[PDB]
Amino acid sequence: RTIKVFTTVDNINLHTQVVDMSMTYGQQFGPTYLDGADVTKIKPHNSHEGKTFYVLPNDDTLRVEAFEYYHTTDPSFLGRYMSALNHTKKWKYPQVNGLTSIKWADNNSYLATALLTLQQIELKFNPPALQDAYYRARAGEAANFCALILAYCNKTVGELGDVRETMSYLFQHANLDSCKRVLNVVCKTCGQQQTTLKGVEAVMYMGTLSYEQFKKGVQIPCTCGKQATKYLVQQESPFVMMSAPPAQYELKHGTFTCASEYTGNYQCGHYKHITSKETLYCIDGALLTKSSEYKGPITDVFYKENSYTTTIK
Ligand SMILES: Cc1ccc(N2CCN(C)CC2)cc1C(=O)NC1(c2cc(-c3cnn(C)c3)nc3ccccc23)CC1
Ligand SMILES: [Zn+2]
Repeated sequence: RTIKVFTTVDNINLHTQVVDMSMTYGQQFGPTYLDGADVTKIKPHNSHEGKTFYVLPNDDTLRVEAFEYYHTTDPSFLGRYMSALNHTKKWKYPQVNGLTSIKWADNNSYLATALLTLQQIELKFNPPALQDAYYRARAGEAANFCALILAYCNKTVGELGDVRETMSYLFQHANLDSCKRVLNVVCKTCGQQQTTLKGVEAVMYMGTLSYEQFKKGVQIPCTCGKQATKYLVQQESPFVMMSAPPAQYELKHGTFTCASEYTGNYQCGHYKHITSKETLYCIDGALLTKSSEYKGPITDVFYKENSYTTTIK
């Protein structure tokens, strides 16, 4: 009982291997990886026929090099990255409206939306190999950056993803120490409670798409049971990301940087990227659509920032 698959050690040369289905990939090839997953302790599936597997034997110098260059301690990182890279190298990366995008394939709508957003926000990555991949992605060659996004998010090629979760994971690898957010929460029976958030917690919010509604005050539930009002007191970050579950929202030109439109059910839909240039543009992978006004199911909105201070007494 066998299947025929392809193995690779360099992502350039493929070798047809006949694999025995009664043994795991590990006992036949050593550390084996497929589309961003570790298949070492897994027995071959019928679906694996014709697929390309990355083989990466265990070397202690590789593990140490991964900590220094990728900033990871997961011994499967390199193999998951290399195996995902085999697939992301097969994708097309068109320049849509001056930005590097990804032509739709293997449910990568979320990857394209994240990639297009990353080109419009001031960000510097701490892992040296991630920052190098980021520079190359901005210049057009984005296959390595995409494989690293899948690797840092623990995702596989073909598996749908959330743009907000992807951003959350990537921001943990960005230098956001100088980012600061001061919030005040007011409950009629609890009082006022000021909170100071730093790093990723200072640039992301879940509950509303409007940065103006956040500045004015938003209704959140309090630990007492009553409703409280949370509002933005101070903000010191180069950008802000306001997210909420997909809902019909009106995007007015020049009021935001870029946004993520999500159409369809939870974990079933498709992403489109809306960006505010001289007019509103909608980048749907390799497709582009102009428009003066916009209303659709938005789930993420990014705004520009330097320093904000509330005028609320
Ligand atoms: C595409 C995808 C892949 C993967 C994961 N997960 C997220 C949870 N991780 C732990 C595993 C991966 C989610 C989505 C996803 O659908 N995320 C979004 C989303 C959609 C709706 C939604 C849309 N229509 N309807 C009826 C509901 N509700 C939401 C509520 C809260 C938050 C997000 C919601 C569009 C942001
Ligand atoms: Zn309270």
